[PDB]
Amino acid sequence: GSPSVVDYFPSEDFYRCGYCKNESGSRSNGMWAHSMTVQDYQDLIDRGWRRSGKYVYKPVMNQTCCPQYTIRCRPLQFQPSKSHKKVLKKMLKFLAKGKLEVRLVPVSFEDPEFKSSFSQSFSLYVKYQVAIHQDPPDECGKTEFTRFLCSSPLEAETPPNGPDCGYGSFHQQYWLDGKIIAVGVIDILPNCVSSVYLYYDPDYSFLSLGVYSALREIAFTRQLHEKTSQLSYYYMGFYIHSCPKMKYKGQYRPSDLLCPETYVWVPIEQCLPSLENSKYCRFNQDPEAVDEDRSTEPDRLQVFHKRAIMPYGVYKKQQKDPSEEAAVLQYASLVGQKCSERMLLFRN
Amino acid sequence: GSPSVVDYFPSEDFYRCGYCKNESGSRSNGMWAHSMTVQDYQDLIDRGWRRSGKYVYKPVMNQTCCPQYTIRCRPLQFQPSKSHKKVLKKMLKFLAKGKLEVRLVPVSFEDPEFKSSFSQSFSLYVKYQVAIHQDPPDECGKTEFTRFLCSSPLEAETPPNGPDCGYGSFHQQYWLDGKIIAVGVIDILPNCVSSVYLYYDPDYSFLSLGVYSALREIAFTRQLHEKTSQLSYYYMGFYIHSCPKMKYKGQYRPSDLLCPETYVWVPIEQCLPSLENSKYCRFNQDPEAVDEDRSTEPDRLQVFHKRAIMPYGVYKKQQKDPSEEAAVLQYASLVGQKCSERMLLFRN
Ligand SMILES: [Zn+2]
Ligand SMILES: [Zn+2]
Repeated sequence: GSPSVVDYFPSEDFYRCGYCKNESGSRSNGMWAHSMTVQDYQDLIDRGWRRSGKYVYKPVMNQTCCPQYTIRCRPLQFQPSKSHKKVLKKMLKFLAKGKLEVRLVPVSFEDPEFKSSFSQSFSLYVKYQVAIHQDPPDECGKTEFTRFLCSSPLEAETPPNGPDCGYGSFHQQYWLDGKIIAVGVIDILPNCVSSVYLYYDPDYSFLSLGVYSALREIAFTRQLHEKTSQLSYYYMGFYIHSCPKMKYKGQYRPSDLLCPETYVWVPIEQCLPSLENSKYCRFNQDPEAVDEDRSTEPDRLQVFHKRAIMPYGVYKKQQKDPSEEAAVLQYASLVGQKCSERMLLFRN
Repeated sequence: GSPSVVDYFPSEDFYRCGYCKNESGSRSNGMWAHSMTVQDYQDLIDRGWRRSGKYVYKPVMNQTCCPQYTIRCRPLQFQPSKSHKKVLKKMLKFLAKGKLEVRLVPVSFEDPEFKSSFSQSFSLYVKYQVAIHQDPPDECGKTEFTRFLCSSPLEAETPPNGPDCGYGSFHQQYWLDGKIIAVGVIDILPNCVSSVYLYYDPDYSFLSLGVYSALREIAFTRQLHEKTSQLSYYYMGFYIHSCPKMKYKGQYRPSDLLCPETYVWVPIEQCLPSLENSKYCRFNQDPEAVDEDRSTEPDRLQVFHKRAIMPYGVYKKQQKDPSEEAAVLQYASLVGQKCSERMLLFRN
């Protein structure tokens, strides 16, 4: 195997929230992931981390104006609702003769398949940005698309016990008669399947492709569950109770929601009254439930310093700046004890 | 093509050099190259830049205790010295009376050839570091071999006029009876060929592969010149007159050195009786001469900010504090006006 190398950024500056529309909105603690394994990424996102390419970030739930909660669902036990069934029936009628292929494209410029459909994917992304979000065209260039949907620091390891496609980062493309109409970004992990971004052709806006893509990914995860027993979950990115655009993810039930402090999954029905009561609130059904993976031995952290893999306590003697030390300490609390000893904090 | 993206970070503290063994006379500037093209990297190295893997650094010539001047060979009119011919004849006798091959491999984990040979190359690097540089095994590892010799920020640009092997970072492996005895990390660029690093089997130090690998790289550059007229130069990294270890590169003639204050190539015959009196001097016979590629209009600097590629003028208008703008100005001056307009400063 290959170790995980990441770099931590304090990121003490506010950012404009894309949901609450505030200058001092989305606040998060960030890091620049150089190369991490899929298991490390899964363990991190189990703690609330979110991927935006090679840059990962954990939102500050205690300070963000619009708290974001990771929500997962169980494709094997999932039961579609009336709206989902109607959307599926409408799509099936549309896909009939009176046609569509789902393609998995790994995120790698060396892959000829990725380069063959790069132009179509970029055009679809531009159309989605200028139609749905109405963003200016100059803000939707090639660099914006690449740095946010094509820079995957996840190692594409393919263990024999895992799926035939393998872990890593992939794109689901919906080819309609040889033409791409919808592209979604999925991260395949041993435990779950994470979702980051999804876009589609605005012209087919009457089919509600945002729900059909989710149903297709649920079916794909359920099919993958036949091979891997540990792969029985599918993340829904983030959930905000004060944003109706993304609040429809709560309609997908049965589902589980990740607690902001205990890092455990609770039923969605139990936390919905808490979510509607206040924007941010610890669930904590019992006051004696602490995180199991919370960092308690920072010396176990592995650091790539002086061109050497050293324990945090061993390399601390060589290091001199104390403030950076604090930046490491919080980093540990944001990654857990297990990830601390498996990820290299590059400082050479 | 995709524009190069870099992130420059100024350094206000000195480092410890391996030549003068001083920790207060090795100041340098650096930038993380997330993704760069060869057309920009050749200009950068012509400006006096080198990369320690994915991190491109430029020494401060007027302040460093051990100046490092870039040296450029001329394979077009290169006449091997008597010592080099004697070494070639001696090693020919070794290979005849007691079957070396050269394999060129790109630098990327996706290549099966690179992945297959990653184990033997790692062991060879460990042996070279332990025996030659006296580096303990704690100061080496897979990450050390990866983040210093396997991190290639050069895009695989392969224009039809270029070499069939393409541009970018590459490894030349000297296979001997199926054994990896020497590896040289180099860069193939439209203007010249660089030499990132070199290591070899200590047990074969009797053959003195340090000069033979450089001779082979010169021959490879000359062979590349046959089809590519623009490619007519070859670099040997930095040349330190004080350090004997880096002095053996001066045995190759004809060759040129780069003036720190002029960025023009001047013959070594006109520079050898200059370093004997001092370590930092003007390597130009025209006092009334300045670099024609210096920073002229900083406002044309491309910045990838707020998911938008914008000129430096609007980016500066958006910002308010001018104190940190000096670092951007220093970066633009170091890379020059030509490189600034074709490079994106990732400081969003
Ligand atoms: Zn917000
Ligand atoms: Zn020095």
